[PDB]
Amino acid sequence: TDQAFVTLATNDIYCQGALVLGQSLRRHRLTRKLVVLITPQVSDLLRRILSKVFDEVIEVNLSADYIHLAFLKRPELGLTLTKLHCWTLTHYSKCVFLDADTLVLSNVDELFDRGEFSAAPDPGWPDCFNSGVFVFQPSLHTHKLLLQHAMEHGSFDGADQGLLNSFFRNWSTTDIHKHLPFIYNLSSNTMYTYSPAFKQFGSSAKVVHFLGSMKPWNYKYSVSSSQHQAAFLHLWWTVYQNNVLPLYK
Amino acid sequence: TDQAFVTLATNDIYCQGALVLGQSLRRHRLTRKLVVLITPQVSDLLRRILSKVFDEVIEVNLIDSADYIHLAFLKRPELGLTLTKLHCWTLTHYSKCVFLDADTLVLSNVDELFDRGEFSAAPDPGWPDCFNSGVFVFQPSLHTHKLLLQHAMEHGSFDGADQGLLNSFFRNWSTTDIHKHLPFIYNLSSSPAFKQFGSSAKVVHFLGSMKPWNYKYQAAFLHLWWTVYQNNVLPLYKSVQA
Amino acid sequence: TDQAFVTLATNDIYCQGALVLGQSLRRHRLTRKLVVLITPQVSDLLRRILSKVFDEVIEVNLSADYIHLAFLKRPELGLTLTKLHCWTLTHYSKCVFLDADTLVLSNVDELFDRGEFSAAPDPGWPDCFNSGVFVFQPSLHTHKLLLQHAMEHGSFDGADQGLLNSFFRNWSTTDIHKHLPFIYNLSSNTMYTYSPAFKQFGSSAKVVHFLGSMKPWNYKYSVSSSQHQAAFLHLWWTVYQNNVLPLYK
Amino acid sequence: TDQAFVTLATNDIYCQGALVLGQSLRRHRLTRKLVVLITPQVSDLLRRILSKVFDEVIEVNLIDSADYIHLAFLKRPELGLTLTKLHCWTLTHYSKCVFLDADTLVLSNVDELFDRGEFSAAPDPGWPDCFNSGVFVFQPSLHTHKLLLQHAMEHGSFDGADQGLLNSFFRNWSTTDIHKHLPFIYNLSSSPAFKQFGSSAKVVHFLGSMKPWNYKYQAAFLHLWWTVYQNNVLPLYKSVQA
Ligand SMILES: [Mg+2]
Ligand SMILES: [Mg+2]
Ligand SMILES: [Mg+2]
Ligand SMILES: [Mg+2]
Repeated sequence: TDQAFVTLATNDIYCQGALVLGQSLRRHRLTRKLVVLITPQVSDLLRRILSKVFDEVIEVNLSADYIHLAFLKRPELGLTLTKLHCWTLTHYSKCVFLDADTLVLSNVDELFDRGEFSAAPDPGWPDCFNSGVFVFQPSLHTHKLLLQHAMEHGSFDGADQGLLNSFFRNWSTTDIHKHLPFIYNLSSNTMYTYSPAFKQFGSSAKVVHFLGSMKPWNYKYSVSSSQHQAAFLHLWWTVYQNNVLPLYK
Repeated sequence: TDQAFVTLATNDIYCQGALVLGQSLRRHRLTRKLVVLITPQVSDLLRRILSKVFDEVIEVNLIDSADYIHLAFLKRPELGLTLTKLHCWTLTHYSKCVFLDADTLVLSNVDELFDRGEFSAAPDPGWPDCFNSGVFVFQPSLHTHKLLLQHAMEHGSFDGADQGLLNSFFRNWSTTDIHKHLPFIYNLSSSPAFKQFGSSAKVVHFLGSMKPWNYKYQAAFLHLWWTVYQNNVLPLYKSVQA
Repeated sequence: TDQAFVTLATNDIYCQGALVLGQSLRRHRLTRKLVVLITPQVSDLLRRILSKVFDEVIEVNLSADYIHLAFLKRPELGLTLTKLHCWTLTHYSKCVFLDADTLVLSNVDELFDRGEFSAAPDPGWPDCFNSGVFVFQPSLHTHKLLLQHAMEHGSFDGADQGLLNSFFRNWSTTDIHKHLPFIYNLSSNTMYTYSPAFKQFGSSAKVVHFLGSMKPWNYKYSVSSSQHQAAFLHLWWTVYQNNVLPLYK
Repeated sequence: TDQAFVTLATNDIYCQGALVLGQSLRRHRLTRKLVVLITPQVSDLLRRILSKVFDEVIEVNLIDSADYIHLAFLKRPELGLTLTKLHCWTLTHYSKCVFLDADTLVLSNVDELFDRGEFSAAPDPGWPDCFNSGVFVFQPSLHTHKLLLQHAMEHGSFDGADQGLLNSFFRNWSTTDIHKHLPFIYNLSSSPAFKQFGSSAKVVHFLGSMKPWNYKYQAAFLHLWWTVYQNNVLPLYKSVQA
């Protein structure tokens, strides 16, 4: 197929997220390619392990002048621009990007029925999308425009979510079909309290997104944590213990 | 015109909210009628005060209503105030209305909301595939009202309030028509996003059980609320009380 | 019948509570007598109105030496001792006391199947009962013992709940049949937040108890109030507007 | 004897709670075995540390269990940790156990809890016709365990956690046998009542998502927790890490 799931691991620790994400996709009847972007900081060891899960392991480094300039002008956007490398994967016609701190709970192949740029609303400011999960179409032209926009204006939150919301500015007003249902990117903040909405709709979750400074891998050898958050932490570790830990050996 | 802003005051205390809301509407190029729905326990004094702001002060008595309304209240007593709010759909001398809860504040003219069709509302920041029911555009109709009450009798509300019930009834809001998604600035329930877009706020919604009238005179929006209360609401109390 | 519901109104304002309580009982198929205790501070006007609702309107004043001594020794317990006058109503064999800030949502005649001393648990410290609703048996001997206990030791909360829990000290350990289900005395604090328990069980409420400094009658010509609390406030005012307000005229 | 205290550590962080709990039990005339249930993600290092406190360190792997357990987890994935806690009923080499959550602290010997029969628990301060599931007396049995899991598959939990499920299963707790109501001092979830009876507290339960190990070293009970942590838990980390 000419379609893929894409994620990003910027260091050996974050590879744990990518590996769990990757295996969660394989558990639920994988029909697409799996791609992981990495930085030069990812060790040869983790590369061999990643290769047991991902069809492609692609190191992002420095490349054309238009890329160099953005990177050198705005060092703070180094990881953002690394993520945007996903738009250069032009051997795929359509991709779903998933951040390495997400977990797939069910087959989500229906996401490929969506067109660029499709994303779920972000809690807190719901007229912005969360950039942890989105459907895009690789294009060198789009990549150039994104980087020119990054170079020219930067990001209003210093991260990829601000840059992407700024570029795909009409997301909240144009076409409802590019609004992914919230269950395709369910923030782990939403389940800190057992709210009526979460009780009513939470069970239909297809992808969970672990936010906060405390990632799932930080719980294994001081920020508050919920029982219902803990539940999803346990699902993450179930995939890790059963589908990832064996790979390391 | 045949269009109106509509709010609800459920007792004399919450009238403080309705009055501030109403005055904030009158402040910014008033072109529509203003309506406040009230419960029977809203006192005569505050009816007189409300009358200085609102074009219609309409008492909703669920016991003295049509049988289907009376019955809905007896079967779902806990939804009495939700049913009182839903009474807005009985106002069929208006063709289209904008409902604003008494804990909202209008920062500028929002007459363009009447361009929207039923059912239009803004996303809720907690679970954004639900809309927040503090602000919406609707079209009065006895038929819709009856369908709403039938839904309430059969299913109640998953949050025990009007927002659960309205989301359950209008359950295709998050998937159907982007033009029925109000921008968040029309129901701004108050991050990097806030500093970026917060300034363009047109209607703020004070969420939580701690309402502006519970304090004794973020903090920016609260100051705007009290400014209107002191200047445009408190005098009404005094002049009617003389 | 030789059984009655009993409440207490210590001033004209609290009579509003007693009148709503009284009418709520009459709405739901009244089979027992209704009694209201009052103080000398209740006006002739409110007495005539109370008489339209209650079978007995009984003024509590100063009486035997054992009563006088308690009252004069501990002026802070004046209202507590006024409430305890309910135990002198020996022309009834069994009574249900209901505080004037409660509201009956359904016929509760089954409470008379209970024996003294039956009460519902108090939230916060559930090994104490809430004294807003209880089943007791009038007795001059019991009244003497209560007042002697009041005179000797007072109340650990300065109110009737501390005195009564102290006297009926074994409530939490002796016999489950004297534990009234929580729905016979549902605190309005419990519904400040939409807790899972309240969602699950709240609908079966038979008697609601309005606590906090802000009584229902304080809302009509600055403390936080909940939507679900508001719901019960509205039920109180429904009884008031329909069944009490006409009486005043 | 054939009796045990039982707790549950679901990850290395929450192990801090289990260790403090365990040490507080060892402090006050220890007469029973101590057991900690753990999830597979509890690290080897912390298993070694737990082994210095608990007589049994038992890993619960829902995927590698009997089919009815595996299936319950797949049908109710959100109840994974609840099912892990409910695994305490599989410990049939004990005839009776006392379960204590890892966010409790024992202030003195509570061996008299083993006089209680299944199912014994203290009232919950929020809705007191429900018991709080942080402390209870039970009797291990594969039969009860299967009934519990069948209940979980069919009904889930109304609060998404073990307390909803246990109250639904043992739903006659509030009406049946006063001797199965533990006094509140055996699960003191921390008023005039508190000052009066609070001093006799035997087991305190730190409710809320903010646990003792989330702070950086009322306030009285928290001091008691940290005292045990500093003196009796922290050294275990160091000695095993050498
Ligand atoms: Mg992320
Ligand atoms: Mg509101
Ligand atoms: Mg009271
Ligand atoms: Mg707990």
